[PDB]
Amino acid sequence: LKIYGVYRSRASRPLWLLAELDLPFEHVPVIQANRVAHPHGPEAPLNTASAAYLAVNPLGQIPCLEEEGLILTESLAITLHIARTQGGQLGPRSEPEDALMVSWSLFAATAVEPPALEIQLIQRSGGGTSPEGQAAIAIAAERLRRPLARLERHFAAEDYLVGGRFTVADLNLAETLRYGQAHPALLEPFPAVAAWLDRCQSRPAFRLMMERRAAEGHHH
Amino acid sequence: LKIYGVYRSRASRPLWLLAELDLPFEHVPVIQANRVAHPHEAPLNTASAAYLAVNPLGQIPCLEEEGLILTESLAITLHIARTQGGQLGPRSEPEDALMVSWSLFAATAVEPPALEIQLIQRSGGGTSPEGQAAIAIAAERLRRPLARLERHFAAEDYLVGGRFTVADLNLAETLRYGQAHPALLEPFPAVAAWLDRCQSRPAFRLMMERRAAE
Amino acid sequence: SLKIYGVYRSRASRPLWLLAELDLPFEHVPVIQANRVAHPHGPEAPLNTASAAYLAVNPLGQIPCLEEEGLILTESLAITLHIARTQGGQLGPRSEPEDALMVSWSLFAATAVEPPALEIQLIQRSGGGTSPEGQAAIAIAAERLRRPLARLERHFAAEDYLVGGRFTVADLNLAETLRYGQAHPALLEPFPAVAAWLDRCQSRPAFRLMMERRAAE
Amino acid sequence: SLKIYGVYRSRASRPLWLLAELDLPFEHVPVIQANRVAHPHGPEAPLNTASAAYLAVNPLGQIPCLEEEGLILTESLAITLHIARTQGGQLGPRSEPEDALMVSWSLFAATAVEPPALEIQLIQRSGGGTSPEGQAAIAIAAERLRRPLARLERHFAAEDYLVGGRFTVADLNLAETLRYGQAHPALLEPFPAVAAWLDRCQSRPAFRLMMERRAAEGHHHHH
Ligand SMILES: N[C@@H](CCC(=O)N[C@@H](CS)C(=O)NCC(=O)O)C(=O)O
Ligand SMILES: N[C@@H](CCC(=O)N[C@@H](CS)C(=O)NCC(=O)O)C(=O)O
Ligand SMILES: N[C@@H](CCC(=O)N[C@@H](CS)C(=O)NCC(=O)O)C(=O)O
Ligand SMILES: N[C@@H](CCC(=O)N[C@@H](CS)C(=O)NCC(=O)O)C(=O)O
Repeated sequence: LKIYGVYRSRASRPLWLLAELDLPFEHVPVIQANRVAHPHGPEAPLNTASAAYLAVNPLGQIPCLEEEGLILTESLAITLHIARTQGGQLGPRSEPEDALMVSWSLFAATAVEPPALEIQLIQRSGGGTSPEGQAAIAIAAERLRRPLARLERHFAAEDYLVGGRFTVADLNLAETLRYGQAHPALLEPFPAVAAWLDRCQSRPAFRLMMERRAAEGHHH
Repeated sequence: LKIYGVYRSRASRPLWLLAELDLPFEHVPVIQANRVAHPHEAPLNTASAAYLAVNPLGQIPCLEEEGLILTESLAITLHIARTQGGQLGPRSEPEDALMVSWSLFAATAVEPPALEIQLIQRSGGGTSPEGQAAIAIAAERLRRPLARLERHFAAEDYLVGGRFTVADLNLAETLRYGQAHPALLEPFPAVAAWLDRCQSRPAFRLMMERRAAE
Repeated sequence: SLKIYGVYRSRASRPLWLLAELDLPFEHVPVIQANRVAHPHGPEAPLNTASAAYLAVNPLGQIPCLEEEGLILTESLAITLHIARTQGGQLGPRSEPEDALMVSWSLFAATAVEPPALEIQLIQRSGGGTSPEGQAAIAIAAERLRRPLARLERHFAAEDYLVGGRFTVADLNLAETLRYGQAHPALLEPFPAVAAWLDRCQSRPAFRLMMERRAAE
Repeated sequence: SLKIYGVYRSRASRPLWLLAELDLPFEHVPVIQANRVAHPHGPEAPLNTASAAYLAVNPLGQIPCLEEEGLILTESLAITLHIARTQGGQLGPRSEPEDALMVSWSLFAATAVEPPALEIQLIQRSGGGTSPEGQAAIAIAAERLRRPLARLERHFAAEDYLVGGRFTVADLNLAETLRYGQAHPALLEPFPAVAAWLDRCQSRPAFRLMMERRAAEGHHHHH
């Protein structure tokens, strides 16, 4: 089992999951090409533009999973696969539970990640220091209103997405939401959602993943 | 087995699959609220309290089947294909994994740009010079994923297992959004050939005929 | 002397209307929008905004355009102001201050009114605006017009025209930019004073004459 | 007396720049955008676009606005032309034809350049390509500016200024609308003559001074 991608990327999803498990694996750090001066260079560290990596993931993105006879792209698919084959109770007990996890993951990828990622970039870019950046964050937050309200309703009676227990479905949704976490007002209207995200991030494996992510070298 | 949503929506994905499997089901034609003069009498729509009781998110499609309410068009198709799809579903966990992967790729890399092309074409200034420029830009967002598909289809006729599966169906539908753009697939003959293999299927034609009559 | 480029079914309608009001002799050179022509460069293609012969007059490739000896003037609202001011009649400014006012109202028309109104016409032009989705798109544009229209409502509740209490090129310019969204029936329902003003402008013989010729193309 | 409403950090920069060129005495009345004030109708709110007292001057609630004896004039580009014509000397029109050209160039600036350029400015202020929609919006705006810029490149291939071979309010007006998209990378790469023209207008002492004022503008509260 090999996982390609640095902690400071969507590879954080499968890395967090593996941290939840007592499973050895090979971590192949691959950096985003834009963070490397001469990515094509014969002496450049393995990155998303490296020919050697494109032979693994033709799309040139991280993360990517490679096992004996299987190459899998898409962070949320990678985690679901790992959870169902190596994750024990973090994986689905039945096909309907698996379907629910796939559904929550697609919900996370299509309804939550885009607007949340937008908030993250406005913030990191420094754009949030202008009235325009602030207005833009509010517009992105409005795109998240329906998804967040639906989640608030769900967490009114449940502590987790599926089966009354933390599963890869929570991990997957929590990671997409992490992008918009830096905006204080985002979860203010949604206490139950904030409590759930706090519940997921208080886990030892998350803290460990985040500490490893912090210790990772930065590249611009 | 109940499917909520009109043919003229993402419900077309599970509707196409149900046609492929010739499976009986109860179709509940919920329409997008923005297509109704006054959603709040009006036809059952995404803003109807009666529908929000089914899917609080207020979107179609939605599947309901003996103790299971499932949303997300691409998840519904995989679920139906795995439980009653035969060869259209996965033959192993790894195939299932690949199908889920291709679906997320379809939803995150293909659908957003493809949807933008459609939205521009149906807009007031869609056939204007600005419109044509916007579509070309939206189309550029698809170069990376399309080129990647071109490389895959250069060796295989289908996404998984060398046979048509719910994986191809899912991707094929996300791409249909930008199909109205004439030059979209000119640079990608392999993708065009694959898409034609999917849309030449009787079930696809049947779904589109039902969509036209709607 | 005066040559006006552009068909009636375009912004050339503004100077054409004014010329009808003034009854001034001029040469009307029919130039149609390229997108309305098949092979804009064919030997039998009509003179259009993409024609090399026209780009020689207006490099920007747009209509209308005014051409006098020693002056090529683009921008429909500038053309009307120039024609009216030089003719020196009551449709033009009586002083520099009235001229400034007319220029201001013209920029107001060009920036606050034309964009949203044009948007409404385009929506109607496409398959339809009558559809719930089209109506919603039109409502969005009508909302961009609320502040401008409300301000016009306040102005017309005290005056019958924009400047000097008389019909001038300023009224003509504004009326033409607002005509784009006029097809949406409800557009001026909340603004009775504006609708009354628009009626006074469109009731003029010269306006009706311009429209008749427009319908003929 | 001549009153100019609006802060430097707004389109009031247009008449303020012109006024700096002429060194003409006038009363600057600071009026800030309402979205920059917590409680625009509050007792301690600075005069703003939502203030009832300002709406009495300009019903549209926008800056800048000019007020002279018996004249209230809105629209930044009409304001500059009016000042130029009445007290600008050579910065104003020498004849009716020149005046017509200045009005025409101002309308071209307001309709062909300002909208797309502003779109670029707003997206840049918010962070740039912070989403697929943002990158696209910038690319669309840049494409909308292609014809206008190319038309300008042709004009500046033989002239150093828009009208009369000298700096006039026409240049000032167009330059301010283009300033919005100035930072976009390579926007003017294909248009060196346009770029040199903008540099020509912006290297003037009055422009630099206006920008210095714009950068330092603010209210002092003694504590
Ligand atoms: N939808 C994918 C997206 C993966 C992705 O875009 N990854 C980024 C880093 S978070 C990347 O590899 N970008 C660098 C590049 O495209 O060159 C997934 O969730 O796995
Ligand atoms: N990611 C979802 C999106 C579903 C969706 O956005 N559906 C649209 C119709 S195609 C809708 O119900 N919108 C109507 C509304 O929000 O009122 C899926 O793929 O199922
Ligand atoms: N702001 C200008 C705009 C002129 C304009 O865009 N005209 C259109 C016709 S109404 C045109 O010539 N477009 C055809 C083309 O660009 O090829 C004015 O008001 O004169
Ligand atoms: N077309 C006008 C537009 C003026 C305008 O929209 N100004 C902005 C500030 S640059 C404004 O006052 N908006 C703030 C508001 O409406 O509250 C002109 O050029 O004078």
